[PDB]
Amino acid sequence: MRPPQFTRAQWFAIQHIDSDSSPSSSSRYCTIAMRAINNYRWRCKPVNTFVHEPLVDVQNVCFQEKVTCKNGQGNCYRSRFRMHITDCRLTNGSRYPNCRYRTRPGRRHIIVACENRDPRDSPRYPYVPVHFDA
Repeated sequence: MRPPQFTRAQWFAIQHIDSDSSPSSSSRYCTIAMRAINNYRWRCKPVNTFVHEPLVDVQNVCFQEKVTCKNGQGNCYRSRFRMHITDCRLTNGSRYPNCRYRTRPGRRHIIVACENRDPRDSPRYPYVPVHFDA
């Protein structure tokens, strides 16, 4: 479950947006970056993708190509361009609290679900990404 102290949009950003990643080129990137997420979990998160673009560019996907969501609900959007991503996958022998990851850099179009901000979210961004399509 999402920690209730974070909104949907906040938890999306915490788990999936890293705009100030410079060690993303490191093979240790995922093991380092996953710690803040796993601190809110009781088992190591198996798989997680980060998008390495400025926040405004990730948010602007919500104004791009609208597509049906995998769940058939809500409003989903595909990025116009491929974005820098990292796929993080837990290594087979990992067991909480020792969560080690393989880092797989890549570039892909992202698909996000967007919705109106929560009252607890900044009013500077009225319509925001809350989930990846899958």
